[PDB]
Amino acid sequence: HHLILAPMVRVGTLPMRLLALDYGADIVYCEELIDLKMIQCKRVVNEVLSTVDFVAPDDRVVFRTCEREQNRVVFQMGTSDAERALAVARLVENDVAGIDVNMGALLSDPDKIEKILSTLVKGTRRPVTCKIRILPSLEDTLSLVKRIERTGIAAIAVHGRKREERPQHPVSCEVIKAIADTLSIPVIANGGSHDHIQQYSDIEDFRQATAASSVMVARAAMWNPSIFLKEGLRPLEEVMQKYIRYAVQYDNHYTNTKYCLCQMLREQLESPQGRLLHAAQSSREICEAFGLGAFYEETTQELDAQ
Ligand SMILES: Cc1cc2nc3c(=O)[nH]c(=O)nc-3n(C[C@H](O)[C@H](O)[C@H](O)COP(=O)(O)O)c2cc1C
Ligand SMILES: [Cl-]
Repeated sequence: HHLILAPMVRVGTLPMRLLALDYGADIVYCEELIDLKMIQCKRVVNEVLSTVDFVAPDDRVVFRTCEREQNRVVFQMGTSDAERALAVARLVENDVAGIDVNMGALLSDPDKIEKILSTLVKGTRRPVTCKIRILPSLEDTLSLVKRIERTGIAAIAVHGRKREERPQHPVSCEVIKAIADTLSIPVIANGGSHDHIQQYSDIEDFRQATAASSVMVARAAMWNPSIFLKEGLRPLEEVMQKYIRYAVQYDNHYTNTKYCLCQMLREQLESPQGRLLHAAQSSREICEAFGLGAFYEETTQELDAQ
């Protein structure tokens, strides 16, 4: 039945994840974080923002989660070592609701994949998932997914495109169905934005077009997070202010906030609001551009009071 926010570098930081939950996503994946950064990290409870932060040696917050999403956030790591991957899982397993391993390079070596994943399943008590592209040959694709399954992972997400297949090329619902059918564990359909998904109801269509257990949406949610809302799309302005509010409440860095709003604006980047956003050099300026200066001064004061 599940609507899932797909993992997305830069986009899937905490504000977007909360925003996606508000509009009706059941599960939110975070951006890919690399094991080699995460293993340098320290877990720190931030009583000011009421978040759990994981901080790097240069004092940067690498990953930030919070109570509202603790039963729904899936942590995705990029990794090519089973011992390193377990170490990262151990660091976060208490503050997250699942561990995902990216595979779209790693996809080449099935042995390494098998090692990493079984180490995680035996290693943590959270549902281990993974996300793959499809192989150029269907026989191999089917072989791959079956090896991956017996490692005891909770589910698998299939981006129905082959490595080095450009996004313009249609997603192959047919292979995702093949996969979904063969395996005993849930399959998560992925790859259907723009082509199949422009409106909420399109998601269940895609579910059926692929026989999958659920649907994982990226670009469509990046363009308008209210794509998870069954009642229909919200006006982009309303969504963007909602986004900014979260971003200010959780002290998001303004370059990240700006990046996400640009992905939302797109064509409308040439409106005066868009030009103001492009030009912003701080969160204050981002809020000004959307009539949220009041909100910014008010929320900043409560936060800087520790
Ligand atoms: C901005 C952006 C960043 C992405 N970052 C990641 C990432 O960190 N991890 C990942 O597994 N896939 C990443 N993806 C790919 C998506 O998760 C997904 O495979 C694909 O976009 C699904 O197709 P769809 O957009 O049609 O739903 C990214 C996609 C976009 C648009
Ligand atoms: Cl309305």
